[PDB]
Amino acid sequence: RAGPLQWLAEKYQG
Ligand SMILES: *CCCCC*
Repeated sequence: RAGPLQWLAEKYQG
């Protein structure tokens, strides 16, 4: 992926 960002952003919101 384009770094461990998308899943962190998901983790933050939800
Ligand atoms: C996909 C990361 C942002 C979701 C709110």
